[PDB]
Amino acid sequence: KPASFMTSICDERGQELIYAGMPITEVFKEEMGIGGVLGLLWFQKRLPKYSCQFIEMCLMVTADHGPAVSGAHNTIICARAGKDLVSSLTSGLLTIGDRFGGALDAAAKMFSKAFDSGIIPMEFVNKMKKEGKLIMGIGHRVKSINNPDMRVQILKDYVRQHFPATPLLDYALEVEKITTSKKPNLILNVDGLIGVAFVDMLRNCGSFTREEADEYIDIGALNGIFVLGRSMGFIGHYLDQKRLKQGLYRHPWDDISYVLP
Amino acid sequence: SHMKPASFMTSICDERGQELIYAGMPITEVFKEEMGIGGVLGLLWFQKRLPKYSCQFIEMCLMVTADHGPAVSGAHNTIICARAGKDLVSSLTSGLLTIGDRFGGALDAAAKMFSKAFDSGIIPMEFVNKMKKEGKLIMGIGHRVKSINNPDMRVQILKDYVRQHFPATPLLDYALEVEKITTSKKPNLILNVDGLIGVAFVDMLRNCGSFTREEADEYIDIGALNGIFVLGRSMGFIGHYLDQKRLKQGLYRHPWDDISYVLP
Amino acid sequence: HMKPASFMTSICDERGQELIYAGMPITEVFKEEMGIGGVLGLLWFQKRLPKYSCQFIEMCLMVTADHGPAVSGAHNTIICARAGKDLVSSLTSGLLTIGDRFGGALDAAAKMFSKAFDSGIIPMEFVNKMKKEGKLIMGIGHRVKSINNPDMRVQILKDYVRQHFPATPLLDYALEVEKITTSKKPNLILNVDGLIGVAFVDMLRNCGSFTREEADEYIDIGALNGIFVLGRSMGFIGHYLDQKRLKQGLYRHPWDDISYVLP
Amino acid sequence: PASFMTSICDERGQELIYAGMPITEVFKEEMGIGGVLGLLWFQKRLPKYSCQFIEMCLMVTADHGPAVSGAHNTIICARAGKDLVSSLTSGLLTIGDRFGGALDAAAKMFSKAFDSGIIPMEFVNKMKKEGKLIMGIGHRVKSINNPDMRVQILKDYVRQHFPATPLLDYALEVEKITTSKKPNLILNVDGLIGVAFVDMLRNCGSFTREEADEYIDIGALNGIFVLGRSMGFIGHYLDQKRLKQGLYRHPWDDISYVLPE
Ligand SMILES: CC(C)(COP(=O)(O)OP(=O)(O)OC[C@H]1O[C@@H](n2cnc3c(N)ncnc32)[C@H](O)[C@@H]1OP(=O)(O)O)[C@@H](O)C(=O)NCCC(=O)NCCSC(=O)C[C@@](O)(CC(=O)O)C(=O)O
Ligand SMILES: CC(C)(COP(=O)(O)OP(=O)(O)OC[C@H]1O[C@@H](n2cnc3c(N)ncnc32)[C@H](O)[C@@H]1OP(=O)(O)O)[C@@H](O)C(=O)NCCC(=O)NCCSC(=O)C[C@@](O)(CC(=O)O)C(=O)O
Ligand SMILES: CC(C)(COP(=O)(O)OP(=O)(O)OC[C@H]1O[C@@H](n2cnc3c(N)ncnc32)[C@H](O)[C@@H]1OP(=O)(O)O)[C@@H](O)C(=O)NCCC(=O)NCCSC(=O)C[C@@](O)(CC(=O)O)C(=O)O
Repeated sequence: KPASFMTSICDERGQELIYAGMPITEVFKEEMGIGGVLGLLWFQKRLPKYSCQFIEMCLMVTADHGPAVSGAHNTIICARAGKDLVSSLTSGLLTIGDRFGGALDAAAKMFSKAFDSGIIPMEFVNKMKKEGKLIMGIGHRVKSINNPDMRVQILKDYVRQHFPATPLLDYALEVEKITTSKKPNLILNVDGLIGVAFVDMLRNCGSFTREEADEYIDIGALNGIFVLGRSMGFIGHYLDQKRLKQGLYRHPWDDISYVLP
Repeated sequence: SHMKPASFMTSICDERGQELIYAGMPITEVFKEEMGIGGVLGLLWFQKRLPKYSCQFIEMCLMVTADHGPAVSGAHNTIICARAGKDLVSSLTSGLLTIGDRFGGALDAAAKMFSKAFDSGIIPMEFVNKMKKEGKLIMGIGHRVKSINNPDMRVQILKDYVRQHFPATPLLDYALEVEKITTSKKPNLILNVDGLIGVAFVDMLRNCGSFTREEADEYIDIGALNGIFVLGRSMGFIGHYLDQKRLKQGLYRHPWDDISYVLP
Repeated sequence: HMKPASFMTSICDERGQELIYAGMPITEVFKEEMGIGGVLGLLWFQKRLPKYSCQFIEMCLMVTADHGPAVSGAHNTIICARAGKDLVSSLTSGLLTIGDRFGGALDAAAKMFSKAFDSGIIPMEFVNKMKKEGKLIMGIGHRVKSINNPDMRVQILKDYVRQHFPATPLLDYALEVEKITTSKKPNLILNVDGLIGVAFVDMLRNCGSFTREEADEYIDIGALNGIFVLGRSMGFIGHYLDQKRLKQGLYRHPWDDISYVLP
Repeated sequence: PASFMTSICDERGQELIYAGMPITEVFKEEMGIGGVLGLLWFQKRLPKYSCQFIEMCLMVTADHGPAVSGAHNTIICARAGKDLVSSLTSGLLTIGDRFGGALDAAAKMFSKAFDSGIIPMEFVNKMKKEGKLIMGIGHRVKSINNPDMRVQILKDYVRQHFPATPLLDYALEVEKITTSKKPNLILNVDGLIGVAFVDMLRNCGSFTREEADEYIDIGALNGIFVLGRSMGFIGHYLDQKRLKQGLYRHPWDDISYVLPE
């Protein structure tokens, strides 16, 4: 009778629930917060307090960015179609991972690879252009070296105050000085910031070996950060459409080009 | 060492043996007997070998519900998800999850509501007035763009087939009388495709001979009818996904000028 | 001409210099140390809530974060991850199990207990009447926790509410119901759905940011189920990552656990 | 400029149109479900035998029992009291890689070998040398003298009705080599459907090679499996409701908990 399931993160078979070896009462006695629970359940580690707080700040900063982005819009459409909360949320979450919400992960990987390989920022920039590859985590539809992004400033201020070192973030900022020298909209965007700061946390907070940090980036920890954070906003938009008593939506024919054979 | 009772029960398909079985029909007999997709649905959903005209009706329903353009909630969401770079299954399901009481999934409720009124003995006008006195939408009635001035050819095709092939259509007849009343008052309160398929399946299940009344009522109650639209329209949503990938449409973001922001 | 807008929105404005959550700029959200609980108060309830309320919301997300791999949603997420799928697919395969039976009884519990309380029915008459009809008490019952196997999640929440909330009439009523139901069936405890449900009603009704009608509306539109959905999303993502790190392979349910009864 | 563009269906007129054919003409021409799929997925009026082939694939893939990942997940949702769409979707979301992905995988692998100009014996050897299993080959029980009847049925139709089947021919030569090594290593139903579908696209007359390859690459065969198996998943949903099955919780005896200390 060899067990068909295997699990590492939570044991609810005893009288008191356990998260990664910490009884739930100790989680609260130690004031771990949501960020510390995430460290237990996603990484099976008791993270330092500043790392737990940084995780919570990432969830707060990614909670929403308005009703116009793909996933919020799809949730809103479901809500207006009279659907339940979970269906509507899911409809929006399913838009995430590539062009919407995927740049956190892509930036963490692309910057880590350049940094680890020893290529300097100017040569990384020149390489990616000669190769016609966009630098993930760089560029924004509206923000600029003159209209800075406040979410970037907030997270940047915090990690510099608490992290032992932020080498990948510093490298990414050297890239930004070069890219914005040319095009002022090629800033380090909020997705690139979270991505590189999260690598710096995993690599420098002391709870991970390099191999462990590399594995958690590879299996999608950062995808999870964006998904969990933005779920709060999408549920908010679901509730908002119901509070505003919004009826069924159908897209107007004027905004659609039909090109049949 | 002791025998553990099985935790799951299943009735529709057996893959354990020398050949696949659908509701007791071996797959070789399914094809020998020319059961087609409609007959396989009869086996897997209704546990019966249905008459040929019923199998053909099921296929007609899947064909007429296959798509209704990119503007409807589910197609719009599938398109947005494809344009966000997502895979076929994620994009399809993002659209399917819009299907419900307002878009696409009123077949269950329409069958139940019309059956109740019909079986209760109230006449069509009394049904319309009662729903109005309560605060209740007539499910299977109404459309955002189709109307008495813009008729739905899907409904016509289905009606035509049912009248030629079904042995009895009392609920469809009742529903058309209702539609006569609702469209006099408001021109887009037509019998929509959900309502037509809903009442036509009630007529089929009650009168085709393969079901007892108890069985027919149970299939309405557990939600079989909505599956017809879900399975049908899945072909269109997959089409939209493929279309958007071929067209290489980029990431969508809704325009701010179409949104009224009213924060506290 | 002025074409009217087709969408309305009230919770977040990203158009300006600085992101705004429900009228609070993101800089002030962090200066005021609102935390995740305060952001939820802003985005879901459109209010700046007191700190003890924000901390209670965070506690609810922490205590609902996971309850093992055996429950319906974690099971489905694990199986989807073992099928090689991506994080979002695997998470949502499990979230879609949340409803009346597993995880999503908070809406119904809050509505049913609020209705009983507001009507003046005493706990025993509430129990007998649901018993005399065929209606489950939402927020009562558990497959494995019981009077002999208590839920520490419930204990932690009750302790916090008792220390910080200004009033707890619905919780007190629900605990009276639990005494009655567990007298005859040891598994009919007040579960985490019912506890969070009734505690949230007590919070919304008495925190001072809502009229009774406004609080009742949030129950009616289904806000409280979101608390479990968002909370448990953290555990389901954890299960996905766990299965990927464990290199667990494709799952297929054993035939010996399935009774086939075809026509 | 219009924000949406679409090619497959026009519902703006009085009469609905599928890819240039009015719906009344779809029925007058007895296009069937296969012909509708040709219009909506490919914007082509496919030959009759191609349309019938498509319907046979949907029938053959409709279900394969309650134990596979997606059917199981749908069953769990149904036992949790959820609605049809939620329960169906929970199961569909398991599809694409280790479950339900072999039609696509086999189409691609065989097409790549064939287009390499490499002969079957060299393909088998290249794959052994690269450590790769051959997609669409192998079955747990059936054998060169105990055949899979789904393969027999579809193979017979294809060989009787397709004018040319070069990729199937190629795959049958691979199978003769692999069944010499192990009588178990048959072309399975996913391999058959995969290569036959490629043959249909490449040889039915309606597509250029570029178009055929594009439809494979963007997931047309994933679509065939999803649409086909959706019929069975809906069946399982209804079955669980009919059988009045209550909430499931997996037994602790079948679970190995390995938390940190
Ligand atoms: C973001 C954008 C599409 C913008 O493009 P743009 O449209 O302005 O410019 P393009 O027309 O593509 O090109 C202009 C010229 O600059 C060159 N150029 C552009 N980007 C370049 C680059 N990265 N590396 C090198 N060169 C570049 C290009 O090659 C051309 O050069 P050339 O013609 O040769 O002169 C683009 O940067 C991009 O893909 N970034 C990488 C992916 C990424 O990080 N995504 C996340 C962005 S944060 C986000 O998504 C969150 C959100 O925004 C969500 C919301 O609210 O919606 C929020 O706030 O939450
Ligand atoms: C479908 C729609 C939202 C349309 O409404 P409309 O928006 O135009 O009207 P509203 O502005 O909402 O209401 C104006 C006044 O009429 C009243 N009124 C409306 N419907 C009424 C009714 N049924 N019974 C009584 N009264 C009614 C209402 O109470 C209000 O009265 P009041 O406030 O008191 O002054 C609405 O009928 C509805 O929910 N139907 C029931 C659900 C149903 O059967 N859905 C399936 C149809 S689609 C489908 O399945 C697929 C599709 O065909 C879709 C596509 O192609 O688009 C495809 O193939 O994709
Ligand atoms: C939860 C369960 C299905 C368990 O039932 P059981 O299966 O053990 O009992 P059954 O065999 O169904 O019934 C035996 C006899 O008791 C009667 N009886 C049962 N419940 C009764 C009741 N509420 N009111 C009156 N009577 C009742 C029934 O009428 C029958 O009477 P009779 O046949 O006439 O002799 C059931 O209570 C139930 O639906 N509750 C309401 C929904 C609810 O609140 N769900 C949330 C709880 S989980 C959650 O949200 C998260 C979770 O904690 C999950 C985890 O950890 O697992 C986590 O964190 O993951």
